[PDB]
Amino acid sequence: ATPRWTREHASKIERTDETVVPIIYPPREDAAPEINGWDTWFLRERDGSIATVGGWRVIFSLTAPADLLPGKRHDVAEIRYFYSRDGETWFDGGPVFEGGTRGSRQWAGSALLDDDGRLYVFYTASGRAGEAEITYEQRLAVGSGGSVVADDDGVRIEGPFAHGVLLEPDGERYEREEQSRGMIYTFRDPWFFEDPRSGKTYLLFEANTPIPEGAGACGDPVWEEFNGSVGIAHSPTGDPTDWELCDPLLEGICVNQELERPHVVVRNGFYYLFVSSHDHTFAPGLEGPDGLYGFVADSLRGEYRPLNGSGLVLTNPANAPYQAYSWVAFSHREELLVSGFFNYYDLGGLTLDDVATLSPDEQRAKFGGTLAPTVRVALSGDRTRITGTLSHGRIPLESEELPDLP
Repeated sequence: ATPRWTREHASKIERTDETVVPIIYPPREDAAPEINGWDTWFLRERDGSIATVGGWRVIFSLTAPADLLPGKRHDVAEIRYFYSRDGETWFDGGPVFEGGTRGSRQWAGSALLDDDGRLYVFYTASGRAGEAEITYEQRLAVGSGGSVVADDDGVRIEGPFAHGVLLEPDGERYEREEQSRGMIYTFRDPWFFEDPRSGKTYLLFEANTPIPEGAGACGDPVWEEFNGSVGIAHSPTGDPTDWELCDPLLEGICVNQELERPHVVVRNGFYYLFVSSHDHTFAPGLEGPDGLYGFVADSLRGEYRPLNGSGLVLTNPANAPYQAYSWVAFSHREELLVSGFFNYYDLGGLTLDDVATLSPDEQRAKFGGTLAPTVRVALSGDRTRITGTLSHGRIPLESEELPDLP
């Protein structure tokens, strides 16, 4: 009886003054002008707080050379880390892994600085190392055994790193590549999460749930091709490398194909599940924008219901609809901060597939590759409201006070 983001929900999706973010303009300086970054995550303690090592925060980004065309950056994505003392001025720390990485390339994940001091960097292994032609096989892997050292000049993430695959789709609860109809399947974005109530250890991820041929599970056969779901795995011992698959938390069958980068924020006893999603991954008959969608329940594996009635928590304005993507939510004392990245801007009227026609520089000029202005929202139940923004890529601690709001 897995909870469902239903079509009756998605039909109500609509931009409102409470869900549209302000226009993002390019920032004054870049931490590294020679690199593009997207899909970023924080180094967190086991409980979920932003980890601090000798006064420094650490974040991780997917990166590709700025020389490269945007459309293809996902084929050569490498994980880099950045560190900061305040939360605004980030220093480039270079690649986190010196090879031995699983997959042809790496996609987004999460990072855990355990109590023992061991560093675990969960990521997605896209493809297999040293393939002939690029494949789209996705597996949940981890780079265990890292050591983070911090003097007063910066932060070093050193080896030796040990990499292995943690999870692959079983084919019964989570669809395999062979089973994928319609668009390419998904099995990626591992996010570590310790439940602050039970204490149990979980790992969330984005998956698809298999629907048999002719199953009749939907009112139209084509709709069954859109089978995105948020899967979860459990660790009985708590070891961040020993996992067993569970039944999925939420399914968007006949609504959306990709529920990208899922994560949970627990706030005063309520579990808010957030997922980013594209507009082109919606099933036919539904119109939803690129945005952060959210659901709330009273337990981690409970009956999720969509925020704001439709599910839309946060979205870009109509006249700049691709400016940000891949949002992550995190608590700061009585606000919820949401950090995305600066994606596609200054399109005028063009669609994303239209941009592929343009000359190399006209494409590179329309891609940010930096952090978006951190958005401040206020949760009030199953209803949200955008309350403001902060500086570009501001990740503050709960120890820090944020500017006042109108």
